[PDB]
Order: sequence, then structure tokens, then C-alpha cells
Amino acid sequence: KSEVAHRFKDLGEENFKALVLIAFAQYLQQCPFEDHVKLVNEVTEFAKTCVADESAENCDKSLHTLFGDKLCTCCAKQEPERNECFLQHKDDNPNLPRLVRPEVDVMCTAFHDNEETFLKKYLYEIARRHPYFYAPELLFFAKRYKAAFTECCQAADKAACLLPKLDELRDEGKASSAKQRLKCASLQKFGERAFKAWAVARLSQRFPKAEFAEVSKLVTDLTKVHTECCHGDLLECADDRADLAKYICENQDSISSKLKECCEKPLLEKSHCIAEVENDEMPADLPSLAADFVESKDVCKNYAEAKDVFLGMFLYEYARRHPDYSVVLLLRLAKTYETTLEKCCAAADPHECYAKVFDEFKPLVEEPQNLIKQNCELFEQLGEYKFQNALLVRYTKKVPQVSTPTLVEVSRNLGKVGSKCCKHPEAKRMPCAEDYLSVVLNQLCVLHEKTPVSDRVTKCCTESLVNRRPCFSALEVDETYVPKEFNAETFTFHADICTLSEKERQIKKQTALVELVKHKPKATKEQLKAVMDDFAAFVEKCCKADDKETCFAEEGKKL
Repeated sequence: KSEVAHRFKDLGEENFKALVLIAFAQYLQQCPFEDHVKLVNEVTEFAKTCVADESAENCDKSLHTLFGDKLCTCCAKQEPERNECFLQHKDDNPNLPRLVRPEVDVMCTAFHDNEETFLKKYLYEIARRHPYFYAPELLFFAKRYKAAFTECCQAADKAACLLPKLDELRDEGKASSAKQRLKCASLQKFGERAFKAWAVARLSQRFPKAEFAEVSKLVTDLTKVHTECCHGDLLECADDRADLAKYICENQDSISSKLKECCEKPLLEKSHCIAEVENDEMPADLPSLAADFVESKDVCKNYAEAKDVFLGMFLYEYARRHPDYSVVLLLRLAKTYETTLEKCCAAADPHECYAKVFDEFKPLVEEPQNLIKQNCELFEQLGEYKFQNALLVRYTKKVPQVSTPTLVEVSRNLGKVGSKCCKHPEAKRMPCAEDYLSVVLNQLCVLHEKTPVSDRVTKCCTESLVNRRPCFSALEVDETYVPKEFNAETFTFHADICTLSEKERQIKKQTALVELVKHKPKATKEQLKAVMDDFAAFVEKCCKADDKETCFAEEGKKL
């Protein structure tokens, strides 16, 4: 009967003060650093007064209420509502200056000058920019960031040690945020049942030797964890993730053989290790599948008694045999099998109706395998940057109304699928690619939601989680779109481009390629290549020869 006390005891002052800064940083975002800290110590000192006396002032309150009231300095509502208004307040792309990394001697100075203030401002500036970041995982990022600054500042060549370690984390963190933004969308827009099915098919692939009732218990506990994190109960998220990692390590025998390494590591390292663990060996003894889920007579009787748990047993069995199948594809086969039983179960002789069910699976498996083969071959012919430019032109044509910054980054990460999944074996390609495209297309979804402009994106995002990749892969070139007017200001770069990195220049060039398609969408790959060769050469012509910084200015209108 002391939630704030119960958690402090389960989590410790340091993890408490951190989770609360992520909880505050994610819910307010525009509020400054020091202001957030004020409120964090204010709660942590009050939490200790509730640890000292569980019947002291305001110690009977719930975390939502207590943290909600402290957030109120939206609001104007009660807990059932107040939190949701705040959850819908979260900016997926706030106007915050992209944080500039200062010098390595500068950063190592400040780290020494105040370790706590350095690592807290890291948690703040990240969590404000990623308001749906998995909180127990951002703490693991913070421990590793500390470890990079504690090691590499004592090193002779500090920047040779520090800069790689940081870039690794930044890349891992972008991937961790995006991955879990999809987890939140699934819960907040399509419900827990959807998440549960997703979680059944993922964990069954991860632990094929585990029996259905064991997986079901993990799926229940993992849904609890991710629900709470996505709903802003960060403290309760942290406890149950830790609680889940313990149960798995105590019952590995009944779960996976691949847990021996992860169960040696400590608390933050352990949770992160299991979340990302290689799939266990598929068992030797497995049925015909069809023999029990169509060739039986009492399949409608079982489905009628409870729908969600027969569908669970199907998904678990289907998934455990197919780790080479993407989780999204496995969910589609499960949706198909669900819509087919609703119709055939009452219809005359059900058995004679549901026999063609395995025939409906065949096209659904082919669809992703064809696009993945097609686009991995394109990536061999082009390479990351050029392959990105192919997808940049493609999606600007498909949905031109979308903002130019969104089009660039989304198609950048869409192209990143090439490096990540095409070098993989032809078997691992499908789960790698499809499930990654789920993540990158969900970014287009959550970024577009802010100021809607292309109703085609609106349409594909709202219809279904599972059929978003094929929905966007179905969209043809929008010929209804009214072409953009030529703007000389956008197609003329400044001298600032020479002081920026290779990647930053690529983004800027790729930004111009989106505008170039928006002015004339009828332009072919041949036409756009001639203007791409034109823009790439003139920047190397001006930047390399810094004589006449007005070199860029000499460029007016070529069409």
C-alpha cells in the first residue's frame, strides 16, 4: 500500500532519480534542464519520507496521480484523463536544435567537472528528443555513455577511443527508439490483443522448445512491461522488466538453452541481453500442423469456446517452425486463418469449407520474398547512398504531399535495410527486412500524424499494422498531385556545406533531389541522373576550390 516507497526499495535512489528525469523529459520536452532536476530531487526526498513512514502525507497516492500532480507545475483533468492528454502531447519531432558534439577535450573536462550533471544532461537531452524511448533500456545507454567517458578520458588519444564508442551508441539509440515507437503505436492504436499476438509470434520464434502455457505467461508479463512504459508508468515498467528477466533466468531449462551467457550478466546488461537473444534450435518432434488445425473435426468447437487462445496455439506453433518467416507475415497468416474460421465455422459442413486454408497462405509468403529479392538486387547494383536515392525518388512520387525532411530521413533508413538484411543469408533476409520496414514505415506514420497532408499515408497507416509494407508497396505514382513551383532559394546551397560532413552533405543533396521530384514528378531516372551528376560535381567544384565562396552563388537556373 505504498507504491512510491514499494518501487524506491525495488529500484534504488539512482535508478529512481534517472527514470523520473526520463519520465519528466518525455512528458514536458520544451522545459529546461535545471527545472526538471528541481522536481526530481523534490520527489526523491518525498519518496524517502514515504519510505520512512508509509502513512505520512500524500504517500497513499498512485504514481500516475502523484507524478501527475507534480507534472502540473494539459492537466485540468483527473488521472484517467490527465495522463492520456499528456501522452497525446508527446512531440515525435520537436523543434529542438540538433545537439552539436563539442570538442573531446571540452567534453572530458565537463565530465570530470561534474560526472552527475554530465550524465543527467545526457539522459535529459536524449529523452526529450525521443519521448517514447524504452526507459529501462535508456538507463543501460547511460551506463555505457558513462563507461565511454570514464575510460577514453584517461586514454592518451581520447578522441580515437571516445568518438567511435559514442557513434556506435548514437546509432544503436536511434534504432532502439524507432523499434519501441512501433511497440507503443501497436498498444495505443490497435490494442493489447494485437501486441499480444505480435509478442506470441516473436517469443515462440525466440523460444521454440518452450510450451504454449510457458510462452503465454511470458507474453502476459512482457505485455505488462511494455504497456506501462508506453503509458508513462516508467517506474512500474523498470520493476516488471527486472522481475521478468529474473523469472526467465530461474526457468531457463523450460525456456531456451541460449540463456547461460545473459543470466551471468548484471541487471541492466541482463534485461538488454535477453531482449536481443539469438533464436533457440527448432525442436525435432513437431506435428503435420494441418493435421490438428484443419484435418480435425472439433476445430470450430475449440475456436468457439475461446477464440484468442486457439489462435494463440496456432500462432505459437506456426511461428516456432518458421524463424525464417517475418513476425508480420506470421501475423497475416494468423489474421487469414481467423477471418476464414469466422465464415466456415457456422457455414454448413465447416470441415469441407476450411480445407483450402493452407492454399491462402501461399501468395502471402511470396509477396515479401519477391520485393526483398528485387530491392536487394537493386542495392547490389547501386550501394547504400545510390539505393537510398532510388527509394527517395520512388516515395516522393508515391506520396508527394509529405514534408521534405520526413521524405529524406525515412527513405534514408528504408535504404539502410540493404546493408542490414541483404548481406544476411537468403533465409534470414525475410524476418530482417520486413520487420525493419515495419519500424521505418511506422516512423513515416508517426511523423506524418503531426500535420497531415497526404491522405494516402493517412490511409495506409490507419488500416492495419501488419499490411502497411504491402500498402505502401501498392501505391503507384500520384498523378492527381499538383506539381510544385520552381524555387531558386531551395536549389542554391550556401558556403556552410563545405564545413559539414560527407553524410550531412548527402542529406542536403538528397533534400534537393526530393524538391527536384516535387517540381516535375514526370521526370524519369535518366533525367534525374543528369541533374544528380550536375549537383554532385558543382559542390566539389566550389568547396574543393574555396577561392570565390560566391562559386555557389554563380548558379541560377538550369532545366
